[PDB]
Formats: sequence, structure tokens, C-alpha cells
Amino acid sequence: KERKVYNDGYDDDNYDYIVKNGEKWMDRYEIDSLIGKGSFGQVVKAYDRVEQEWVAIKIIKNKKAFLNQAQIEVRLLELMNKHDTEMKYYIVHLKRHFMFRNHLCLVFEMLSYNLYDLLRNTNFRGVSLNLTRKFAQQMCTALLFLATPELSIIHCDLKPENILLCNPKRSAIKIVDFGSSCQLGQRIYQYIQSRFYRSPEVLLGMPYDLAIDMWSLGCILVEMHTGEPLFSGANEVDQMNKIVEVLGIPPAHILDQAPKARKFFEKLPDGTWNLKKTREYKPPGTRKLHNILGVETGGPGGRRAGESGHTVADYLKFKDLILRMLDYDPKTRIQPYYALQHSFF
Ligand SMILES: CCN1CCN(C(=O)Nc2cc(-c3cn(C4CCOCC4)c4cnccc34)ccn2)CC1
Repeated sequence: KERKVYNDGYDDDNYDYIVKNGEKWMDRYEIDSLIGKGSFGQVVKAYDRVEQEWVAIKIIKNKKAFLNQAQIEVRLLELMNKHDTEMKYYIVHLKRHFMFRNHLCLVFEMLSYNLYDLLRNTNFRGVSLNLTRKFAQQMCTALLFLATPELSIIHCDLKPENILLCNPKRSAIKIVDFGSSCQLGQRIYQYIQSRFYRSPEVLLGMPYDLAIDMWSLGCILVEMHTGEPLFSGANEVDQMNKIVEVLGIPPAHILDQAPKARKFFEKLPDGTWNLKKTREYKPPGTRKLHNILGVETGGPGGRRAGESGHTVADYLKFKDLILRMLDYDPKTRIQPYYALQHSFF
């Protein structure tokens, strides 16, 4: 048993800052309360008294490992907010960044609840399709911003919790984290994406480009509408098997290049790639998207039968776009410039 002291009693046992409600930092920020928690540190509600506006401050952990990755986050956010378009307004704003009590603190604008909270407020019955489209148009517009040849940034951690609403009355969304993010060509890590939204490329261990965020986005949109994660795998092997359930066995010309192909599959004498031997999963390809989305049934789960805009022809556009995002081959996966012009918008 250890009751040591951690950073003069300002830090906890886990490199975080022991947030106390009502603190007045420096002589400017009034820490209201805790907002969110994560591997990076914490997020707090605070009032920037000098500018009389509300801000969300990201208290990075007090460890050189987390403080070095957060500095790459500052550089990317600073680099993104410098470029003059009207798309950088789909990315959360980094107002300023300062060191306080050995924690690197990032001052963000205040956004509202995350897409998962929006999903929980609907008791996981899913948002309407037209609203699912709105998030799709915005995310694809935002994924284009990161694919700017001067940026070339991969988020690597796309998930509902990292897409926040601007106002609690819906529609306007922004991306928020960018801690586990690297620019193309400056890659570093191979265990990058959140399991539910990991691409087959990272699962097989092959080199990845910006196309991995499109895979996550596809899995995000279907989850937003259905209420359940599409590929709700409990571990890496359960993940790849739950992907081949829908999209079938990956192309042989990928597994032949895949370093970690042996982990899930095995090459037969025929040359045909097949799953490893052992029943737990439906035979590859039988869990079709046609039924997950319920195009010709009554929407997902029969809960969208007899509503506006949930046309059978509308779903066929949605189903086509999703399978265009989940193309297993990143060199043929849909790109945001071509995704926005899809017949779904
Ligand atoms: C009316 C009350 N309501 C308003 C405030 N609200 C917010 O969520 N505000 C907020 C959060 C972030 C923000 C959240 N995460 C985490 C991501 C992982 O999941 C946990 C949160 C960030 C990571 N990296 C940078 C910024 C963030 C940024 C701006 N504003 C909740 C409470």
C-alpha cells in the first residue's frame, strides 16, 4: 500500500491533475467542473475571464510520454487553423496552449455533447437518415480538409466520442482530439485506431494512409443510424472475423502483402485464402448490410417503417456509399472529393 505524494498533491496516482471545482488558475481561468476523461488526460469547463467567453481546457497528463505526444497535437491544430478556407471550421479550435503546474494545457472552444451522447439520448434506436446524411456530408467535407497536400493528416482515432456538436440543437459537428494523429510520411505507431472502427489495413499490419479514416467514418455512420456498432469486435481476431462476416474474405492480393495475415487467415495449397480453422461467426458474407440497414425491411430493426425520407431508394444510396467506404483496398476506397458528389447528397 502506497500513500505517496504526487506532484505536491496536485496530481493523482495516474499522472492526471486532481481537478478541484472552483479553482482560479493563473489569474484568468475559472475551472468550473470536469467534462471528459481519456488516455490523454482530462477536459474541464472553464471561463476565460480575460475574454469573457467559455472555454474547454485539456489538462494533459504529467508525463514526458504524454507531454511529447500532446506537443504534436498542438503543432497540428496550429497548422490546421492557419490555412484559410471555410473547412477548418469543421475542426475544433485551438485558442492557446500553456504550461500550468507541470501539465501542458490546451485551451479549446466549447462544443456541446458528442455523437454518442446524441445516440444515447435516443436510447440507441438511431438518428433519422437525413440527420445521418448531415453528419456524413460534414465529416466527408472535413476529411477533405485533412487531405490537403499541405496537411496530409490522419486522425487515427475516429469514433462518435471524438465528433462533438457545436450546439445542443443539432447539425453542426466538429472533430476534437488529434493526439493520436500523424501526418502522412511521419507515421510512428501500428496500434492506432479504436478497435470498433479499425481498418483492415491496420488489423493486418500493412502500411496505412489517410484511407483509414474513411473506414472509421463508414462504421460511424452505420452505427449512428442503427444504434449498434457495426463491427463490435471484442478483440483483434474477433474484429477481423466480424468484418469478413459482412464484406467477405479480404482480397488475396492484400493478404499476400499482409504481414499479420497469418493471425486470422491461412493460405491453402490451392492458393485460396481462407479463415483459420477451429462455430462462432456466420459464414463469411452472410451478414449482409442489406439487412443491417433494413432497406427493403422497415429501416434498421423495423423501427423506421412509415417515416418521411426513409425511402427504399434512399437506403440503397446509403448502403452503396457505406460499401464504397468499406472497400478493403485503400487504393480503391472512396475519397472525400468523390464521396461528397455521391448520389447520397
Ligand atoms: C452543457 C455541458 N456540456 C458542454 C461541454 N461538453 C463538451 O464535451 N465540451 C467540449 C469537449 C471537448 C473535448 C472532449 N474530448 C474528449 C474526447 C474523448 O472523449 C471524452 C472527451 C476532447 C479531446 N481533445 C480535445 C478536446 C476534447 C472539446 C470542447 N468542448 C460537455 C458538457
